[PDB]
Amino acid sequence: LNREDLLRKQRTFDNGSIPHQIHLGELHAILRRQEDFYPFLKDNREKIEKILTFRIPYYVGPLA
DNA sequence: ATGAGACGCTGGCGATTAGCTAATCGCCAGCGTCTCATCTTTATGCGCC
Repeated sequence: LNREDLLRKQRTFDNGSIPHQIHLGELHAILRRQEDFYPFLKDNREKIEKILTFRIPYYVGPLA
């Protein structure tokens, strides 16, 4: 209780510190471990990586 | 050369039967962050028609 880790759930409030890099790492690992079977995700793994990596610049604004 | 005209317990109960806002108060209110830039504006400090 004093160490604040008593029965903590998984989807909690402290996840705001989690960067996107580790999710991208786990994504690349899953893709590389599954690209040896299916051809389409082996072909479009960099597309999915682009989906996760894509961030609209602040100077662009609305994509109207 | 005769055969119509003249019409009731209700009111005062109960007792069904049916139906409706209003006055008082309490509760309780989606919120969390960051980045990035962007401009202002203020406090003080310096100049004479």
